[PDB]
Amino acid sequence: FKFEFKFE
Amino acid sequence: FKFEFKFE
Amino acid sequence: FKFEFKFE
Amino acid sequence: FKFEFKFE
Amino acid sequence: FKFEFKFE
Amino acid sequence: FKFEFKFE
Amino acid sequence: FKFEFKFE
Amino acid sequence: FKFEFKFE
Amino acid sequence: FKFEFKFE
Amino acid sequence: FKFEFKFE
Amino acid sequence: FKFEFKFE
Amino acid sequence: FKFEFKFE
Amino acid sequence: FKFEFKFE
Amino acid sequence: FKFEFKFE
Amino acid sequence: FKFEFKFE
Amino acid sequence: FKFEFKFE
Amino acid sequence: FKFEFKFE
Amino acid sequence: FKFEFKFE
Amino acid sequence: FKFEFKFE
Amino acid sequence: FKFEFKFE
Amino acid sequence: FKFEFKFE
Amino acid sequence: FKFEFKFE
Amino acid sequence: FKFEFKFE
Amino acid sequence: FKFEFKFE
Amino acid sequence: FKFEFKFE
Amino acid sequence: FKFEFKFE
Amino acid sequence: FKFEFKFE
Amino acid sequence: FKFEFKFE
Amino acid sequence: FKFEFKFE
Amino acid sequence: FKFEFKFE
Amino acid sequence: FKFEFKFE
Amino acid sequence: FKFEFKFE
Amino acid sequence: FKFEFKFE
Amino acid sequence: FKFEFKFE
Amino acid sequence: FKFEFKFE
Amino acid sequence: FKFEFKFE
Amino acid sequence: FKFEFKFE
Amino acid sequence: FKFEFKFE
Amino acid sequence: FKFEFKFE
Amino acid sequence: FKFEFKFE
Amino acid sequence: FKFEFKFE
Amino acid sequence: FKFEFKFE
Amino acid sequence: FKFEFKFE
Amino acid sequence: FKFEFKFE
Amino acid sequence: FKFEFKFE
Amino acid sequence: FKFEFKFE
Amino acid sequence: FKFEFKFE
Amino acid sequence: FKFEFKFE
Amino acid sequence: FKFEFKFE
Amino acid sequence: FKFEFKFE
Amino acid sequence: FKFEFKFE
Amino acid sequence: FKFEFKFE
Amino acid sequence: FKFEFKFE
Amino acid sequence: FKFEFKFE
Amino acid sequence: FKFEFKFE
Amino acid sequence: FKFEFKFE
Amino acid sequence: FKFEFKFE
Amino acid sequence: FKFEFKFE
Amino acid sequence: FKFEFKFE
Amino acid sequence: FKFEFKFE
Amino acid sequence: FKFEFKFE
Amino acid sequence: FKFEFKFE
Amino acid sequence: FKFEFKFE
Amino acid sequence: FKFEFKFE
Amino acid sequence: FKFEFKFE
Amino acid sequence: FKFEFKFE
Amino acid sequence: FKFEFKFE
Amino acid sequence: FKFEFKFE
Amino acid sequence: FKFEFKFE
Amino acid sequence: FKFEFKFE
Amino acid sequence: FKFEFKFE
Amino acid sequence: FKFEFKFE
Amino acid sequence: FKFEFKFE
Amino acid sequence: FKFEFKFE
Amino acid sequence: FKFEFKFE
Amino acid sequence: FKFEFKFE
Amino acid sequence: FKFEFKFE
Amino acid sequence: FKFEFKFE
Amino acid sequence: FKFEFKFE
Amino acid sequence: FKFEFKFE
Amino acid sequence: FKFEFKFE
Amino acid sequence: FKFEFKFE
Amino acid sequence: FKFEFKFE
Amino acid sequence: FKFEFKFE
Amino acid sequence: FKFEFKFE
Amino acid sequence: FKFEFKFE
Amino acid sequence: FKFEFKFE
Amino acid sequence: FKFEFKFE
Amino acid sequence: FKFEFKFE
Amino acid sequence: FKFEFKFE
Amino acid sequence: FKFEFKFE
Amino acid sequence: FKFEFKFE
Amino acid sequence: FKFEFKFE
Amino acid sequence: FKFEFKFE
Amino acid sequence: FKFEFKFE
Amino acid sequence: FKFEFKFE
Amino acid sequence: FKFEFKFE
Amino acid sequence: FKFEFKFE
Amino acid sequence: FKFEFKFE
Amino acid sequence: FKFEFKFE
Amino acid sequence: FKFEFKFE
Amino acid sequence: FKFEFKFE
Amino acid sequence: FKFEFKFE
Amino acid sequence: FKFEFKFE
Amino acid sequence: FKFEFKFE
Amino acid sequence: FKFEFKFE
Amino acid sequence: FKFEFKFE
Amino acid sequence: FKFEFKFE
Amino acid sequence: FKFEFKFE
Amino acid sequence: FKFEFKFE
Amino acid sequence: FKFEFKFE
Amino acid sequence: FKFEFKFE
Amino acid sequence: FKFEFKFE
Amino acid sequence: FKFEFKFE
Amino acid sequence: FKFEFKFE
Amino acid sequence: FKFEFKFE
Amino acid sequence: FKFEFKFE
Amino acid sequence: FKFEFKFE
Amino acid sequence: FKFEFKFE
Amino acid sequence: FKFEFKFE
Amino acid sequence: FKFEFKFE
Amino acid sequence: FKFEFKFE
Amino acid sequence: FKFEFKFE
Amino acid sequence: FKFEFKFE
Amino acid sequence: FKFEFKFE
Amino acid sequence: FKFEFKFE
Amino acid sequence: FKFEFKFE
Amino acid sequence: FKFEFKFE
Amino acid sequence: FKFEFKFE
Amino acid sequence: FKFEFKFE
Amino acid sequence: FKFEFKFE
Amino acid sequence: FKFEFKFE
Amino acid sequence: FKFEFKFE
Amino acid sequence: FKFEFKFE
Amino acid sequence: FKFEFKFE
Amino acid sequence: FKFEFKFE
Amino acid sequence: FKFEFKFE
Amino acid sequence: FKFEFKFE
Amino acid sequence: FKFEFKFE
Amino acid sequence: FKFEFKFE
Amino acid sequence: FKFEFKFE
Amino acid sequence: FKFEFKFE
Amino acid sequence: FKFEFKFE
Amino acid sequence: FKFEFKFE
Repeated sequence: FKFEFKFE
Repeated sequence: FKFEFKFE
Repeated sequence: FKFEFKFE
Repeated sequence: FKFEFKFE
Repeated sequence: FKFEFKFE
Repeated sequence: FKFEFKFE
Repeated sequence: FKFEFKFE
Repeated sequence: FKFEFKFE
Repeated sequence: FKFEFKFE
Repeated sequence: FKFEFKFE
Repeated sequence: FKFEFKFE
Repeated sequence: FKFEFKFE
Repeated sequence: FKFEFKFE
Repeated sequence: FKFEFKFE
Repeated sequence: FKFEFKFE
Repeated sequence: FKFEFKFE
Repeated sequence: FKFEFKFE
Repeated sequence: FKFEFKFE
Repeated sequence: FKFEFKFE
Repeated sequence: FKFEFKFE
Repeated sequence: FKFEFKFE
Repeated sequence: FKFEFKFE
Repeated sequence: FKFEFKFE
Repeated sequence: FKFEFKFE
Repeated sequence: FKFEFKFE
Repeated sequence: FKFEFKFE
Repeated sequence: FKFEFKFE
Repeated sequence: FKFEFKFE
Repeated sequence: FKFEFKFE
Repeated sequence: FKFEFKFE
Repeated sequence: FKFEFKFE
Repeated sequence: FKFEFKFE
Repeated sequence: FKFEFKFE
Repeated sequence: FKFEFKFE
Repeated sequence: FKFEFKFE
Repeated sequence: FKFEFKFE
Repeated sequence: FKFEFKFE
Repeated sequence: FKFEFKFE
Repeated sequence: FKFEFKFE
Repeated sequence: FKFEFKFE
Repeated sequence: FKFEFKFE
Repeated sequence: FKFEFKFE
Repeated sequence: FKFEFKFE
Repeated sequence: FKFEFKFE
Repeated sequence: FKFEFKFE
Repeated sequence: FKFEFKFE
Repeated sequence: FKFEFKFE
Repeated sequence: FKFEFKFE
Repeated sequence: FKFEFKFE
Repeated sequence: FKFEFKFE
Repeated sequence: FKFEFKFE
Repeated sequence: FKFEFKFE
Repeated sequence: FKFEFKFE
Repeated sequence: FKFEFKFE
Repeated sequence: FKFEFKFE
Repeated sequence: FKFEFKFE
Repeated sequence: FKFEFKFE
Repeated sequence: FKFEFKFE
Repeated sequence: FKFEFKFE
Repeated sequence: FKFEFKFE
Repeated sequence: FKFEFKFE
Repeated sequence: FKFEFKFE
Repeated sequence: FKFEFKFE
Repeated sequence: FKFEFKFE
Repeated sequence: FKFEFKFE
Repeated sequence: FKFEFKFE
Repeated sequence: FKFEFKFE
Repeated sequence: FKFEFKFE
Repeated sequence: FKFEFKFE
Repeated sequence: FKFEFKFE
Repeated sequence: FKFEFKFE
Repeated sequence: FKFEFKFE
Repeated sequence: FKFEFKFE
Repeated sequence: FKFEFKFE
Repeated sequence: FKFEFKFE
Repeated sequence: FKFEFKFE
Repeated sequence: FKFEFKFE
Repeated sequence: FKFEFKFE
Repeated sequence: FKFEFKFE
Repeated sequence: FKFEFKFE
Repeated sequence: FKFEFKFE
Repeated sequence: FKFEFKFE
Repeated sequence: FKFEFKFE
Repeated sequence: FKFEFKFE
Repeated sequence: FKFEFKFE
Repeated sequence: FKFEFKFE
Repeated sequence: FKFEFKFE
Repeated sequence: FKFEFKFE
Repeated sequence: FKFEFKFE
Repeated sequence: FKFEFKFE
Repeated sequence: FKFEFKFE
Repeated sequence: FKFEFKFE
Repeated sequence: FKFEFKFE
Repeated sequence: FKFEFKFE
Repeated sequence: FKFEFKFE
Repeated sequence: FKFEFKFE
Repeated sequence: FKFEFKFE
Repeated sequence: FKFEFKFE
Repeated sequence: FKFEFKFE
Repeated sequence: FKFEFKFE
Repeated sequence: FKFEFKFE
Repeated sequence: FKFEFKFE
Repeated sequence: FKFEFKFE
Repeated sequence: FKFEFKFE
Repeated sequence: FKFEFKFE
Repeated sequence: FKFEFKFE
Repeated sequence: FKFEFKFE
Repeated sequence: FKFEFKFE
Repeated sequence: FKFEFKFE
Repeated sequence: FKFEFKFE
Repeated sequence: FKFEFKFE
Repeated sequence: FKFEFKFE
Repeated sequence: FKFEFKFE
Repeated sequence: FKFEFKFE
Repeated sequence: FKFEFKFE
Repeated sequence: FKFEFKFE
Repeated sequence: FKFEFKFE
Repeated sequence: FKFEFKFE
Repeated sequence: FKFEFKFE
Repeated sequence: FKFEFKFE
Repeated sequence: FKFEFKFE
Repeated sequence: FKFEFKFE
Repeated sequence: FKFEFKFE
Repeated sequence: FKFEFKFE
Repeated sequence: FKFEFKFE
Repeated sequence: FKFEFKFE
Repeated sequence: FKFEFKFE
Repeated sequence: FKFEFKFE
Repeated sequence: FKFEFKFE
Repeated sequence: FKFEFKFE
Repeated sequence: FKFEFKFE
Repeated sequence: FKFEFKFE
Repeated sequence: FKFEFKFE
Repeated sequence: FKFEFKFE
Repeated sequence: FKFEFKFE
Repeated sequence: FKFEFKFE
Repeated sequence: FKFEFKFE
Repeated sequence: FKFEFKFE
Repeated sequence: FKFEFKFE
Repeated sequence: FKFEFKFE
Repeated sequence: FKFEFKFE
Repeated sequence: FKFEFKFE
Repeated sequence: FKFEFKFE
Repeated sequence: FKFEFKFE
């Protein structure tokens, strides 16, 4: 259950 | 069950 | 079951 | 079963 | 079974 | 079996 | 079996 | 076996 | 076997 | 074996 | 249960 | 329960 | 219960 | 309870 | 209860 | 209670 | 209560 | 109460 | 919302 | 939430 | 928020 | 929070 | 905050 | 907190 | 803070 | 606190 | 502080 | 306090 | 202080 | 106080 | 002082 | 006061 | 003084 | 005052 | 003075 | 005044 | 003999 | 004699 | 002696 | 015989 | 001999 | 006689 | 000695 | 020798 | 017979 | 020594 | 020598 | 007769 | 019979 | 008849 | 029967 | 009939 | 019955 | 009927 | 600061 | 600041 | 700020 | 500072 | 500081 | 300082 | 200091 | 100092 | 000091 | 001093 | 002093 | 003095 | 004097 | 004088 | 004089 | 004079 | 004269 | 002095 | 997140 | 061989 | 064989 | 998300 | 060889 | 984070 | 989404 | 066999 | 060689 | 960080 | 969507 | 060489 | 068997 | 949609 | 750093 | 059996 | 560095 | 039984 | 809106 | 080959 | 908005 | 092969 | 915004 | 195969 | 911002 | 399979 | 910044 | 399965 | 900088 | 399961 | 530099 | 569980 | 260089 | 539990 | 070189 | 508990 | 070449 | 927002 | 080639 | 913010 | 090829 | 910050 | 190919 | 800081 | 292939 | 510091 | 393949 | 220091 | 495969 | 010091 | 497989 | 010193 | 597997 | 000294 | 041929 | 801003 | 063919 | 800024 | 074919 | 900066 | 085919 | 810097 | 096929 | 530096 | 297949 | 340095 | 399959 | 140095 | 499966 | 040196 | 399973 | 030297 969070 | 969230 | 979410 | 959602 | 969703 | 949906 | 859907 | 549908 | 469909 | 259908 | 948070 | 934190 | 913090 | 700290 | 601190 | 300290 | 200090 | 000191 | 301003 | 700015 | 400035 | 700057 | 400056 | 600088 | 300078 | 320098 | 110089 | 030097 | 010189 | 020297 | 010379 | 010498 | 010569 | 000699 | 010769 | 000789 | 089957 | 099976 | 099989 | 099944 | 079959 | 099973 | 086969 | 066959 | 199940 | 073959 | 044959 | 079970 | 359960 | 149990 | 529980 | 218990 | 408790 | 107790 | 020069 | 120069 | 100069 | 040079 | 030279 | 050279 | 030479 | 050489 | 030579 | 040689 | 030779 | 030979 | 031989 | 032979 | 033989 | 034979 | 035999 | 040899 | 599998 | 799999 | 698994 | 497969 | 596959 | 498993 | 394939 | 596990 | 394929 | 386990 | 192919 | 293909 | 564990 | 081709 | 354990 | 432990 | 323990 | 220990 | 197509 | 389309 | 499609 | 789509 | 899809 | 999507 | 998804 | 997402 | 997620 | 995230 | 997380 | 993080 | 962490 | 860290 | 740590 | 470290 | 440490 | 170290 | 802009 | 820019 | 910029 | 740049 | 830059 | 650079 | 650089 | 470099 | 470098 | 290097 | 180096 | 090396 | 080396 | 070596 | 070596 | 060795 | 050696 | 050895 | 331009 | 051009 | 350019 | 070009 | 270039 | 090129 | 290059 | 190339 | 290269 | 290559 | 190489 | 290679 | 190699 | 290899 | 090797 | 290998 | 080996 | 191995 991965979760990616990019901000740029 | 991946989830990516790119903001930019 | 990937899920992509771009915002820009 | 991919799903992309681009907003921009 | 890809699914593309552009909004702009 | 792709499916694109561009709105703009 | 691609399917394109433009709306603008 | 492509299929495009442009509305605009 | 492409198929184009413009509506405007 | 293309096929275009422009309506406008 | 991964969680990534990239800022840059 | 990993947690990634990139800053660059 | 890992925790990474990369700065660079 | 590991804790990673990279700085470069 | 590990703790790593890499500088380089 | 280990403590790692790399410097290169 | 270990303590490592690597310089290189 | 170990104490490691590497220098290379 | 997207916004272009092309000067030329 | 993009903003394009062309010059030339 | 994204911002482009293309001069040419 | 990007900022593009093209020249040429 | 990201910043590009591409000269060419 | 990146800063890109392209030349060519 | 990261800094690139790509000449080519 | 990195500093990239590409040539080619 | 890290420093790269890639010539190629 | 590293210093990379690539050639090729 | 570390120093690499990779020729290839 | 290392010194790397790669060839290939 | 350490010194490597890897040819390959 | 080591001296590494790799071949292959 | 130590000296290695690894051929492979 | 060692001297290593590897073959393989 | 020590001398190794490891063939394998 | 040793002399090592490995085979395998 | 290798065989891939990538669905997506 | 491998057999790859990707899903996503 | 590979055999690729993409779907999507 | 090897068999992979990567779901994601 | 390599063989691809990309359906999409 | 392996059997890989990835999830994510 | 490749052989590409696209469909779509 | 390479050979493509793109149907679409 | 080996069996892996990697969840992440 | 390529050979392209388009259909559509 | 390259050779295209585009039918459409 | 192993059985691997990864989580993360 | 061996059994691993690695959580991280 | 082992049983491994990793945490971290 | 053996049993490990490694926390770290 | 062992029982291992690691901490760190 | 044996019992270990290694803290480090 | 042993009982091990490591510290370090 | 572009400059084109077409001769033909 | 583009500049076009046709000569034919 | 374009500028075209056609001669012919 | 691009510079285009067509000759045909 | 690009420079293109097309002949044809 | 790129330099392009097309010949066809 | 790149240099491209395309012939075709 | 790269040097590109295409022939087709 | 790279050098590429593509034929096709 | 790399040297690339593609043939297709 | 690398040398690659790709055929395909 | 390495030598690789990949067939596929 | 290594020698690599892949077949897939 | 190594020699590897991978089949897969 | 090592000799590697992988089969998968 | 080693000899490895891995099957998997 | 070692001889390795892995099966998994 | 590496030498690469791909065949596909 | 249920799973079902049968082989042979 | 034979294979079967169910998700959800 | 047979296999079954439930998450959550 | 059912699957069916047969080889040979 | 032979091959067969069913989805859904 | 519940788990369920059955083999054989 | 049925599939059928035969080679050779 | 059978298996069961709960976290948190 | 020979080839055959059915869809749907 | 509670845990629950059952085997057999 | 039937297919037929013969080479050589 | 020779070539043959059938659709539908 | 049965198992239970609490941390913190 | 039959096809026939001969070269050389 | 409290601990709780039950077996059997 | 039963077990209990406190640190700090 | 206080410790507490209870068994049985 | 019972146990207790103090350091420092 | 209605549409119908036949081929062959 | 048969087709159908409905809109509105 | 409504849509309907049939094939075959 | 049947399809459906709904929007708005 | 609303969306609905059906297949099969 | 059924699908649904909601936005805003 | 709001989002909702349903499958099956 | 049900999903939900909230932002801002 | 705020975020919320629900599954199941 | 429930989730939450807060930033800034 | 601030951060907050909730699970369950 | 609750978490917190503070930086700077 | 400052840092603070809370769990539970 | 509480934590603190200070640097510089 | 300075450092400070607190736990509990 | 309190800690301190000083360097240089 | 200097070093200082405090505990408690 | 107090400590000191001096080198060089 | 001055510029002025206001939005919202 | 606000914006301002000067050239030359 | 002077530049001036202000945001916000 | 503020920005400034000079070329030549 | 002089450069000048100021930020903030 | 401040920046300066000279080429040639 | 001279270079000059100043930061801060 | 300061920097300087010469090639050729 | 001469090189010159100065830092600080 | 200072640096110098010659090749060939 | 001559080499020359000076440091400090 | 000083360094020197010759190959071939 | 001759070698030459001098240090100091 | 001094060094010398011959192979083959 | 002859060898030659000289030191000092 | 001096050294000499012969294999085979 | 003959061997020859001389020292001094 | 002198040395000699024979195997097999 | 001659040309001259002035701006500002 | 000043310019010049010469041809022929 | 001749060419000359001046700027500034 | 000065430039020159010669051809033929 | 001839070519000549000057800069500066 | 001076350049030269010759072809054919 | 012939080629010649000069720099500096 | 001088260069040469020959082909065919 | 023939090839020849010269440098220096 | 001299080079040669032969193929086919 | 044939190959030949010369260096120096 | 001389080389040779034969295949097939 | 056949192979042959020569060196020197 | 001579080599030979046979397979299949 | 068959294999044969020769050296010398 | 002669070798042989047989498998299966 | 079968195996056979010969040496000499 | 002769060898044999049998398994299963």
